[PDB]
Amino acid sequence: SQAIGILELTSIAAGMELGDAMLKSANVDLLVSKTISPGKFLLMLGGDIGAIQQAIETGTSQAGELLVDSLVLANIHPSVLPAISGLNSVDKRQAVGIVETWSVAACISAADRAVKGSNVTLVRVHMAFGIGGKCYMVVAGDVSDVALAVTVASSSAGAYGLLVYASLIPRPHEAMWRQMVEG
Amino acid sequence: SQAIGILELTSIAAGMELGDAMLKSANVDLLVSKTISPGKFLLMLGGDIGAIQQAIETGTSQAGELLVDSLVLANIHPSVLPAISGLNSVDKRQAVGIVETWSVAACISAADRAVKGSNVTLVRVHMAFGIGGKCYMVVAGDVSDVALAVTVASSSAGAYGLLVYASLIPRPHEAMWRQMVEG
Amino acid sequence: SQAIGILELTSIAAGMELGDAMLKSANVDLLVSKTISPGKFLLMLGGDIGAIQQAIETGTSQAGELLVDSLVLANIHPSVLPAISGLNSVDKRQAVGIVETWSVAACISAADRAVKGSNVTLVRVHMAFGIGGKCYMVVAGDVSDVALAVTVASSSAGAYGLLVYASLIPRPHEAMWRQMVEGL
Amino acid sequence: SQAIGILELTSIAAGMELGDAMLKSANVDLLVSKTISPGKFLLMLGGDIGAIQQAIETGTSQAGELLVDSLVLANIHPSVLPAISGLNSVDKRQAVGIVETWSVAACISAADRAVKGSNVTLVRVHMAFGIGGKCYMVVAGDVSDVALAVTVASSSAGAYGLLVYASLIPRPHEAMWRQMVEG
Amino acid sequence: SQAIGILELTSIAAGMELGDAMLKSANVDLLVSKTISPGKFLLMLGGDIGAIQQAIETGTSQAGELLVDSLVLANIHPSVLPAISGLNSVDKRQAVGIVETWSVAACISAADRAVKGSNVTLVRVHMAFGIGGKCYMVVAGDVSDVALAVTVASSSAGAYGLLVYASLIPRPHEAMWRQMVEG
Amino acid sequence: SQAIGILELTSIAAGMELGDAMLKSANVDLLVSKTISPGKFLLMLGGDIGAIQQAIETGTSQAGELLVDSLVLANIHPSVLPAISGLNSVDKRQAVGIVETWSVAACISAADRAVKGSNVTLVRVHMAFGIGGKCYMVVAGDVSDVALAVTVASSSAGAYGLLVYASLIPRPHEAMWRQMVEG
Ligand SMILES: [Cl-]
Repeated sequence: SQAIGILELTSIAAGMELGDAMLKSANVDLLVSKTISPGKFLLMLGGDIGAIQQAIETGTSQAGELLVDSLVLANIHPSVLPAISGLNSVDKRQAVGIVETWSVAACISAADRAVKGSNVTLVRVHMAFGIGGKCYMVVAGDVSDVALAVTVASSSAGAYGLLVYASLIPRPHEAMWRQMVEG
Repeated sequence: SQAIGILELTSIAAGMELGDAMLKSANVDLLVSKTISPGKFLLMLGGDIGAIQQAIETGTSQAGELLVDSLVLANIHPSVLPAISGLNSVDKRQAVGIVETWSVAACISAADRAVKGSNVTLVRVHMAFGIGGKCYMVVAGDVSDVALAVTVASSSAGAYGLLVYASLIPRPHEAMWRQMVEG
Repeated sequence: SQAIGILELTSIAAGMELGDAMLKSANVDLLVSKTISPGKFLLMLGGDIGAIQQAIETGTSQAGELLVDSLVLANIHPSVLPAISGLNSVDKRQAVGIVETWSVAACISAADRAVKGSNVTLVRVHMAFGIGGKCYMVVAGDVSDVALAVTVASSSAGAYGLLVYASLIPRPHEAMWRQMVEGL
Repeated sequence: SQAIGILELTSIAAGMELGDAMLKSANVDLLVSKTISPGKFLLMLGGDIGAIQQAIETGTSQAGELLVDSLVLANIHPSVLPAISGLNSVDKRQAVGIVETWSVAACISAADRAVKGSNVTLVRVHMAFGIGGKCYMVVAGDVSDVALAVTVASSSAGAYGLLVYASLIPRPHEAMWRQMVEG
Repeated sequence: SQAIGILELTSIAAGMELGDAMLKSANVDLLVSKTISPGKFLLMLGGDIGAIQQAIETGTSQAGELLVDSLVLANIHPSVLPAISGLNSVDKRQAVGIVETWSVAACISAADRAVKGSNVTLVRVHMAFGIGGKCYMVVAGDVSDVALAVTVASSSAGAYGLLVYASLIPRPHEAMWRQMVEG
Repeated sequence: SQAIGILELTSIAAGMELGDAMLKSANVDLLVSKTISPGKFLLMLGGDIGAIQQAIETGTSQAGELLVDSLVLANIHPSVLPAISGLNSVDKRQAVGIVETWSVAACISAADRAVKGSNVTLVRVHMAFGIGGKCYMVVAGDVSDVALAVTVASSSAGAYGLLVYASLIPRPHEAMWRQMVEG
């Protein structure tokens, strides 16, 4: 189905050039394009597996020694992609679930499992710092659906030893709602 | 309300003497009285907080250097006590939740949180070995109640860094049901 | 022919969930499903190679970092499966052979070679502790068949440096027979 | 009088073979025949001193480097033998004495002095782990006889620096009686 | 009821001055007042808890940095006090029990438990050296009472890992009786 | 019965002089008399236990500091002696068993157990190098007798932790038969 491509470089100039070349190489969407401390550059792409494998191969080969890391995550639910690049909005104040992991890969995989295994809205996937640091996914919906999504996502991250913590908030206080659902 | 008292000793002779002396107090139930590999003795008591505080106080004193550890868990839901000493029967084949922790204390606290915070049956609390080793609680009910119980118990254990793993089995196979719900 | 699947996990909760999933994934029989000290969980399956490979693949992928070890032992004699889950009953009191190894894998392979290479009854395959610990297989039959089974099993285990000891008891005493053939 | 023979081996296969050979060598009774962690095997025999010395000599010589340890305990009271292999029944619910030691040898010697030095029933001798590990003996009778047995057994074990603890329970509770007198 | 007060000082001159002040502060009896190697001074008092707590408080405050240690042992059977300062006379030649411990506190507590838990005469409590060294208590009476006293005292000391040895001598020889019962 | 004596010398001259006294003793058979690298001399003797113990005493006193090692193996089956000095003939192809050990002592003891415990022909006992190095015994007969001999010899060597490997060849290839049965 859909796939995520991650490419991390030692150079910002190379990161911008390679990001540009990957977008032209296939039908891929740019999800993340940013500098990470201490001067590394991160790119995240979303699209069909074939296009993602092609874009990541183009990027990795042209990167040479500037390549920090590259990764392809296959069979990702389509709603995961706008949750990485931004938000999937929620109307009313409903139950919120937060699953915090180490690494964006564990976070994406757990979020994928949550959307496939429940009827929640995956609101956002957030990287606090880089690809190896603290990440969290936010889900919203009916309290029962959220509890199911939180359980399924926790099992996914826990199997890899990458679960930090998970919480369920049946009806967040108005002062917390915007921070949880928007950031 | 109800309380759990835990007394662990390196002496089987002291364990049996102290277990007997604890039962001299009215309204205390000896939930567990067992030998722990390689030659430790474990006593778990249930009853009113006052009786348990008294029983454990005396037990800790009189054990002296043979005392491995002692603990009092106050405000425990009454259904947790038969789940420690045996089983609360499941009279319908429904969804099962298992939460595994390090230490019996984290397991009892998470089991207590699950019964207070959802509409599940707490089937059993199992200590694989001693009070510091692997423990797990088993819950049963509708998938949505079980998802809520597993989430609430996981948050309780995770706050102490003592969560191992948690699983939800919506429709357990014939061959696994007996082992999960009875042991 | 028949195959043995072994899955060892760091988590009891994962072990029970994965045991359930493996049973639903294919036509496999649960031979062993138990906690091993200091809190590991062990699953052993029996069935056709295809079903075993499928169940073990399902289990290993879903296990992630909870996986301690996994193994598929192909072309196993059918009588080895009930000897792992329990006992194969002994027809009449005769000679007994015991082959002790390090690891259940060396023990299963040795037991399989013994049954294929002689006319003995494979009574049981016993794990004293976990999958990497002391294991032993018990065979029964005529002295000559048992000698042949013990020799063949010892060579199998010895080739891997995993043989502890092997013994042949031609006429077991009343008091030892029950322990050797049942376990007690 | 009667004697106890102990043989500990590094191999289960050798243990079963040597156990069998010792039973054929003389008129000895098999008291214990079991695996001990981490894969050692333990044999305990009872009978006449001559038969025991013969069986243990046969076993030790054939054991070679598989021998962990061997021991012969001479002049043992006959009631000690069924207390090692199982239980001696208690004719009435009465006072109980428990003497816990390091090593089965110190425990057998203390049990033997207790039976010879007082009018108690030696209920059982329990070896929690192996031969060098924690062991305990259980005696039953009237308070005075039990006090005498516990004192005599404690002095025996204490002289060798092998006494863990000793207790006297004049009136054991129903819930403890079964565990003390049966296990 | 009755209580024992222990005050240990680094100075003999301060010991004698504080001993004098404690005797004037309350209705207390001087049980022990002696130099201990390598030049420490020991004071032991007997009396009512209130008077003992008052005398020990007076002593501890005035001792300053000269204080080695101080202790108050409450609920002491009255017969323990003359057994510390001297001897309780023995009516006739019967059985003798000796319980040897590390520390005078373990010895006093074991002696107190023995008199309360049996019909023996507590003959004497002896400190071979100082408050932390080898101590022993001597009891006398019928064999059965002595066995009970020795078991109860041994359990008290053994629970704290302070039991050296305990012995029962049913019919002491003429030549040993005087040494055991008088010193 | 029969026995083997093993004498190892630092000197070839001393070894040959001692071999001469053994050749002159009518009750002692000089089985092997040869140099071992790096210039040690080896004598192997056969005879009854009395004759051997004496030959070893004669050798140990006459050699003094030139003796590297000496060993007496008692209760050796007579067929082992020609298997040490040469071969026990076997012509027609039969099943073959090989038991390999560390040390000639473990090999002789294993070979002796094989001949006593089965109807095989012990063909030869071979030392690849010296007395502490790799050795092997070769047996021939019916497959069932060979299986029994190999099992019994393996248990003998294994008990001493000196078993390398054992093999059974039911139907040897003629090109391998000559090497196994003759060397
Ligand atoms: Cl609101």
